[PDB]
Amino acid sequence: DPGLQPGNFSADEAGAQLFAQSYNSSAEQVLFQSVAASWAHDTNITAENARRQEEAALLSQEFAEAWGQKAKELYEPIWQNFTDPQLRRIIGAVRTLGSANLPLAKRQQYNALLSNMSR
Ligand SMILES: *[C@@H]1O[C@H](CO[C@@H]2O[C@@H](C)[C@@H](O)[C@@H](O)[C@@H]2O)[C@@H](O[C@@H]2O[C@H](CO)[C@@H](O[C@@H]3O[C@H](CO)[C@@H](O)[C@H](O)[C@@H]3O)[C@H](O)[C@H]2NC(C)=O)[C@H](O)[C@H]1NC(C)=O
Ligand SMILES: *[C@@H]1O[C@H](CO)[C@@H](O)[C@H](O)[C@H]1NC(C)=O
Repeated sequence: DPGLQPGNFSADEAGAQLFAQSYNSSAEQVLFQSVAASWAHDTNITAENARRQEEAALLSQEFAEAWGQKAKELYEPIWQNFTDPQLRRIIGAVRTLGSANLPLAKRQQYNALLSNMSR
């Protein structure tokens, strides 16, 4: 999936600018499909759309996982010094991977814990 895989960037601030300029481009399609699935679950019948919403959430999560992982791997040492609040905040938001940092078994346990809690 081209949306799932980010591009090739450098470690400089201009590379970070290209990074943050492609992030919105991917976010357009992925967030659009996510909001469309949520709308279908909400504005229409709840049946035959819950699995659509679930798969949309899964693909959005994979998008964020890959893009944030690349963000961290490239700009962990230079995340602080950027001399511009906009891209600094963009990199700060993308860097935070949430629960994605956990290994496979730990992440599965965490998600199943959340599901059991809500249920
Ligand atoms: C909570 O979730 C479990 C599944 O477990 C999930 O993964 C774990 C690694 C933890 O992170 C959990 O928090 C996480 O939710 C639901 O599945 C239930 O699991 C049990 C244990 O495996 C199943 O077997 C039971 O085991 C013993 C005997 O071996 C007896 O208690 C029962 O007779 C039963 O066999 C159980 O069938 C299974 N239930 C399902 C699949 O419906 C669990 O329902 C859910 N809620 C609670 C209250 O635990
Ligand atoms: C960017 O770097 C990655 C590092 O694995 C490499 O695989 C990829 O081909 C590079 N992209 C381009 C367009 O050269």
